Amino acid sequence: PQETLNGGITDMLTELANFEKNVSQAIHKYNAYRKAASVIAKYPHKIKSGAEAKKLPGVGTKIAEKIDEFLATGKLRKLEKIRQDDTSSSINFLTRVSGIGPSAARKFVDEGIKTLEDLRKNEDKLNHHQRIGLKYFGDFEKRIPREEMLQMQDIVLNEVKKVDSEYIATVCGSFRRGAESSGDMDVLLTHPSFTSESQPKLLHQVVEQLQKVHFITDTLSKGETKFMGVCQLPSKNDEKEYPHRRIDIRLIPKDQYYCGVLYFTGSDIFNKNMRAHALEKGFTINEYTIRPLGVTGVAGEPLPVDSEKDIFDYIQWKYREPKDRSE
DNA sequence: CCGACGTCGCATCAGC
DNA sequence: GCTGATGCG
DNA sequence: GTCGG
Ligand code: NA
Ligand code: NA
Repeated sequence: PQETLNGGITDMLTELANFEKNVSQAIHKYNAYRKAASVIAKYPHKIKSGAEAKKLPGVGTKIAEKIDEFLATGKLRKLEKIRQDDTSSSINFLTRVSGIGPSAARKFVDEGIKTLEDLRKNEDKLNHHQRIGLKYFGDFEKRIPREEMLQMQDIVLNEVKKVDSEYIATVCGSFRRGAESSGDMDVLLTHPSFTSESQPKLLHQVVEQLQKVHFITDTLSKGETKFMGVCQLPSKNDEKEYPHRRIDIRLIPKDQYYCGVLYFTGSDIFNKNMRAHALEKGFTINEYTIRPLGVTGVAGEPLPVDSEKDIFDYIQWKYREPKDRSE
C-alpha cells in the first residue's frame, strides 16, 4: 500500500524490533515485531485502532495496545524512553557496524566506546571484520542500484568463466527476481567436479581472480565453501568512485546447486509457500535437497535435481520465473 | 501454560 | 595444541 | 511478542 497509511505504526514497530535485537538480545521478540510490521505494511487501509490491527496474523495484544497509544497520542512512551537513553541508543547504533553485533556493542558501550569516532580511536580493540565494517560504514548502508548490480554481475561471470569455463555461477537474491535495487551481492557457485560424495581451491581460485582484477577489495571471512567480502566497481579515471559493496560467494555441490539457487532466490514468503505445498504433496524441501516422504513421515533419499524446474515438477507445480516469486 | 520461532560456515574465544 | 561454544553475517 | 499444541 502506501507509507502515509501506516508508516508511523510500521516505523514504530521496526524501531522496537531493533531494540529487542540489539539491546535486549531477544531475537524472537525482534522477529515478532518485524513480522508485525510487514503484515501491517501490506494492509491496504489506514489502521484506526489496535483492535483492527489485532485481526492481522502476527499482531497480538501488546502490539494492539501499542498501536492504540500511538494513534491517540502520536507516540509510544516506552519507545520515547528507549530513544533518549544514552546506553541503549549507543548500543543500537554500534550494531550498524558490520561485525559488531549486540554482544560486542554492549561490551564497547560498557567501557565508554559509543561513537564511530570512539571506534576510530580504538582500532586495536576491533577484530579484522569490525575494522572493515568501520572503514566502509557509510558505503555499506547504501543500496545498490540494479544497473550497478548488472555491471557487478558482468565482472563476476566473466572472471569466473576466465578461471574455468566449467564453473557455473548464479547471482541470486532479489536482484535475480528483478529487484530495482539490492543490499549486497549473493553469488552461488558450483563446478561439475564438486559433488556431495566427491573445495580443491575452486573457491579460492575464483576469489583470487576476482582479487587479481581488483574487484574484490577486502575479505571478511573465507573457507572452502563460503566467502564474505567487499567489492567495488572500477571508476572511470575521472568520475566519483563507486561505493564499496558487500558480496558473498558460496560454493555448493553440483547435485545441490539448483536447490541452493531456488532457496537463495526467494523471496522468503515464496519459499515458505513452496515448502508448504511440497509437504502437502509428500516431499520435503530444504536449501540442499528435495526428498520424498514415507507414509510414516520418514524422509527418503534426495531426488536427482539438474534444474530449478525439476523441483517444480516433483511437487506438480508450474515453473515460476524469478520475477514471479514475490510470494 | 509453555515451548517454538531458520540455518549454518567461519573467526574467535573459553576451556582443557 | 585441540575441541567445543559463542558471535556474527 | 505471537502463535498454537
Ligand atoms: Na493477530
Ligand atoms: Na553490526
